[PDB]
Amino acid sequence: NAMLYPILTQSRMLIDLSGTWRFKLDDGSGFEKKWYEKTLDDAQLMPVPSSYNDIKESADLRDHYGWVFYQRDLNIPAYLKTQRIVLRFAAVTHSAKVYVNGTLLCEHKGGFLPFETEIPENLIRDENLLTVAVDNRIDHSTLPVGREDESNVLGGSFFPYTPTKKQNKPNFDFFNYCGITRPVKLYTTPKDAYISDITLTSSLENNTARINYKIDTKGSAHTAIGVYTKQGVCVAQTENTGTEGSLTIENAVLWEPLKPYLYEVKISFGEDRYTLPYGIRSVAVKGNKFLINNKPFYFKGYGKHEDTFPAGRGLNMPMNAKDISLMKWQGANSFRTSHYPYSEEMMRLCDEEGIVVIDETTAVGVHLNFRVNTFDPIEQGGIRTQSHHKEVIKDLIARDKNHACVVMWSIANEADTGSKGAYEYFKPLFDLARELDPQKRPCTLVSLQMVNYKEDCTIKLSDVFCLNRYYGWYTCGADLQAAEKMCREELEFWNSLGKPFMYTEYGADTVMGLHDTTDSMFTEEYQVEYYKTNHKVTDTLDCFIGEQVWNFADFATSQGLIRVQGNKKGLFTRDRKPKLAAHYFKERWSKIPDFGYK
Amino acid sequence: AMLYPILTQSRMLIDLSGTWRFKLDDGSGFEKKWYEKTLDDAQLMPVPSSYNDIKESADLRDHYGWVFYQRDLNIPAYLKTQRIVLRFAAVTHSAKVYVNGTLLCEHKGGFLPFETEIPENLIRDENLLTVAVDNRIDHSTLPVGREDESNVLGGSFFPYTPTKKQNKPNFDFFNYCGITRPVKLYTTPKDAYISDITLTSSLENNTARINYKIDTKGSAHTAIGVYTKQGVCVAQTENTGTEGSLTIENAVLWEPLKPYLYEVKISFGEDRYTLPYGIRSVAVKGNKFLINNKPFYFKGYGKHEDTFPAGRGLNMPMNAKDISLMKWQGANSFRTSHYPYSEEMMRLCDEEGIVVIDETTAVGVHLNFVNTFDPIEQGGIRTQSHHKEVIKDLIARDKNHACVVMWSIANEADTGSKGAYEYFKPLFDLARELDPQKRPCTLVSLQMVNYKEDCTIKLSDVFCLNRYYGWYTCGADLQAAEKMCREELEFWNSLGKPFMYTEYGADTVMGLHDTTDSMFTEEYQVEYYKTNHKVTDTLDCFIGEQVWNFADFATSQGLIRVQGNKKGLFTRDRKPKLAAHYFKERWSKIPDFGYKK
Ligand SMILES: [Cl-]
Ligand SMILES: [Cl-]
Ligand SMILES: [Cl-]
Ligand SMILES: [Cl-]
Repeated sequence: NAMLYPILTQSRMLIDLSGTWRFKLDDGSGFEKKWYEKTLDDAQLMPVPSSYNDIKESADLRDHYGWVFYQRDLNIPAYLKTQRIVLRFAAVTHSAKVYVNGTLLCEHKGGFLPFETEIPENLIRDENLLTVAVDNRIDHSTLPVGREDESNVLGGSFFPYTPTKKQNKPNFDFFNYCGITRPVKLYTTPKDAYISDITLTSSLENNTARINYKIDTKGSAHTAIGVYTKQGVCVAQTENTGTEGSLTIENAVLWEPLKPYLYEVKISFGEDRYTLPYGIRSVAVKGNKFLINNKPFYFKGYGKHEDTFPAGRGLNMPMNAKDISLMKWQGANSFRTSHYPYSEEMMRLCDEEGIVVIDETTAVGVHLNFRVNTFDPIEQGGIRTQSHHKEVIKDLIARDKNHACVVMWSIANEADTGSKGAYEYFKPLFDLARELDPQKRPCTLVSLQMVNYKEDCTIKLSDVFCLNRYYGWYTCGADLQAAEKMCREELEFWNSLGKPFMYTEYGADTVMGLHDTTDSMFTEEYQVEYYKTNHKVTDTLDCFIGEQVWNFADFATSQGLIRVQGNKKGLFTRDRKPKLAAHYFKERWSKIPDFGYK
Repeated sequence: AMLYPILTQSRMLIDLSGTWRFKLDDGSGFEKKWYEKTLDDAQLMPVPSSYNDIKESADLRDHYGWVFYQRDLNIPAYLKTQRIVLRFAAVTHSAKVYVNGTLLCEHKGGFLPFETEIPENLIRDENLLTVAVDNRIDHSTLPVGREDESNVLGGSFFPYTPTKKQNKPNFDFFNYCGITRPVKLYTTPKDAYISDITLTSSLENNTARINYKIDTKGSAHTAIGVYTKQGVCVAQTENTGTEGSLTIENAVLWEPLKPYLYEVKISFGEDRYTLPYGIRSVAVKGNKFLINNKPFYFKGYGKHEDTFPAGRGLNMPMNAKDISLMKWQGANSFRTSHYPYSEEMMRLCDEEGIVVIDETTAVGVHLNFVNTFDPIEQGGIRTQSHHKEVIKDLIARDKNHACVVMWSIANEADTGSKGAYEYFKPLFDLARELDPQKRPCTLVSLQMVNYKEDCTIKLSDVFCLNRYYGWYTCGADLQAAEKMCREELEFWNSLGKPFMYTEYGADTVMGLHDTTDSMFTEEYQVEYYKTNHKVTDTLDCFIGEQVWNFADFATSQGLIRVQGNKKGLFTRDRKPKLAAHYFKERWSKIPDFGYKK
């Protein structure tokens, strides 16, 4: 469960295994024939990390159903066996079986969070094969959810037809990109005593900044901790200390949105050494305010995706940096990890750059009615995701708990939260997130637009109400006067509750290069008018504390009659070029402060 | 004299536009006298239209020489009781007109109207109307064609021999030719009719005095009446002869974006004619351009008559669309770059309140981009005689338009070289002599290193500059563009006279973008304009900004023309680029009057 990010230290090797791997589609016999026991025969080559779906020009590969096998040689020095040897998979989408030579080492469910396994030293021969089988299938038990008998609401035909081949049935908009999404690395620690986890929280009372620490270890040794400024000056340290304690940081500089400050927290245990960057800041909800460092924050930003061409969902470090640069150019301060945890490289970069993050689980598609009710008992056909949903919350918080940039947990996106049984499904998950987060950050779920919005169970659970609303697109299309009236009528209800609420999605599909002076859907001008109309309302509501558009950039989806080669609601194109509305938001957000707007 | 043809109680108006026969000359059309018979083995061509883009043939688009248009003309013999006139609104560039194999008239100049009576004796029971159209340009035509001069914009890295002889435009825009504007038959009474109407106005308190001169043929009595739009008579004089005056109490003035047109009704014998007319004053005083005694700020564009697929051909829906976009954007004006526009556009601008800088066909008068203005014997440009005719004909056609506030004598001539003043002084004198309203005159100044030697300084009432700081110089260095802009424009500002941009812009392909200054992107177009306005907004003699161009338009081919000229604020199908929205915002905040008071 504990998943410190692997780094190169005085006690820890870090060997990236990314590169060109062998790759073979399963044909139904890959496990029966034990393909993992030998070199893959008649295979292709595929880059790792990457989604596999768009690398070639093959629809059969893009739309593959089931398993694929990745493989590479693993020839390492025998002297590594004096250390503990760990194989870390930052993400394999969706499920994985990992073999070293003929031996199954581990299995994992969940396509967007890391997992690891020690390699038993007896298994390491002079020459080794590493094989990773990757399953892309989704159903009522996976997060994200795949449909079983439910029909395609975004990709329905006018006339029914029989598909040529069995395929996944996503219950979510974004394309089902699968493969070895994030890096695979070998790392080492000392065998006999090592650090397994580090937990840090901040206390800011009485004009004193302190870091509280909890160091989890294996074995028996002495612990030491020191806190260092950017320039390397030690500002607090203690040796031969307890597993838990606190350190006062004199002259403490707080981490602020768009003004980051990261200390370096250096820990030793026996011969083991680990350094964690850490920003000191407070988060609290009070009344209708979202307080960061006791100041009333206004979210400006986006729902994003991890989506670039041609790697799909795969880690793209140059584009992560481009994206943050574009956010700062635009005057944004924040985004949400729609609809799955993002790479650690992104999260660590957001800590370094001062970008605020709403950290969301993989729980999209928990909705069987967009007659069996979504949250009926499993034995009568209800959704089967709650058990895995708990595991995802535990794993997400364990991975991201120390990030200053994370200010809120989003428990799910667009679940059936207006139906009976939703509160019962979600109450244990909100309780779990609050129990497990050492910083006790706000929790929310992101609310689907619904006719009976007053029955949304978010009202009984969340610290901030996070709304996805499309007044002027999925309703009132090309009637922005009606959109404004409908928007005002519902958002005045949310404002009357006196709690913080915000948009986490709002937007209009826009094909770059389509134009009209006169309100016309899909044009760049309509996208601007759509947003102007919505802001006419939100700017008058004192409890509305944030605007995150759908979406930062155009991204790939499943095929159908309302998806013009993917989702076109980006302010930017897929290659990160600004539409008219991106210039509109640069002007608007330049005039809105991060603090004190409302 | 060229009154716009209208339907009246004394005048039929019969449009001959439609589908005509069309044949490329193969070098034998005059020898074999194709005009004497139905054209054989011919194509079909819409009239009015340029012919170049209607088909899919490069040999047609890039044709050199003559083409023949033809239609049947079967008219009632009872029209022979009337005077019968064939009006060609525009045939580009030169025309020979035949009825039944008799040559009736010829015309040089592709953008102004001409007409001929049809002699009664020539009209048979069945008739053929044939129009031969010449597209060739050289040192004697306006616009100018190159002869031995090099292709600057469309030059190759390595010389080559062209497959076929072709025109060598000394101008950017594509050489669209054909029967550009409508052909109509009209009638007037035979014995006595109105040939021309001239109106000037004077504002004494709230009373307008309209001075008229009605030119006629034959002996009859002349009468004039001025009516409000709703039809109330506000002044009337009978048996007035040729010249006279009359007064309108509490006259409604024509204003930019607030038009008002009276109807001036004239009778002469049995002839009847109605002219729309707006009352307004124009004067340059100090560094001010005064419309109705108020300091105007021009906001607008150089345009082209350019749409797909008609090329230069009259497109009345697009004319109305274009004016609507101008009002949407907050513009108040444009220049007819680089030729007189259709009467239909000019009359629509009167109706809609759009101010016009009316420009001649004189683009390309420049042999050194042998001196341009050397004597013709020594190889100088051979255009001055036709240039005089164009000025005469343009002012004769457009003199009564309230929307026309200034004449542009030429665009981007070689005005910094020796002999330029000697070439242009007679033309400026001519324009001032012939315009009854004595409106301001200018020439449109090419960008040049020796700008203080531009003879515009000695001739023009307003200095009209084409400047590309940040495009043709300082490209992708807008800080240097701002410094170079300020250095030159402070010189012009020091002369104390009104000056303006008539061209400034940056090629921009819709859909190309970059946050970081990059030529041809939509963002760079905006930054280019922001940089220039940083300078112009601080200069008190700078009284107007007209971008190049309203919309992308077709040009000759070459390495710097990305399928034509891309400096439009709008695409060729009139869609707004980022900079079109920039100017809508900017012009929304700048008044038409009193911006620089
Ligand atoms: Cl999505
Ligand atoms: Cl959407
Ligand atoms: Cl041009
Ligand atoms: Cl140009």
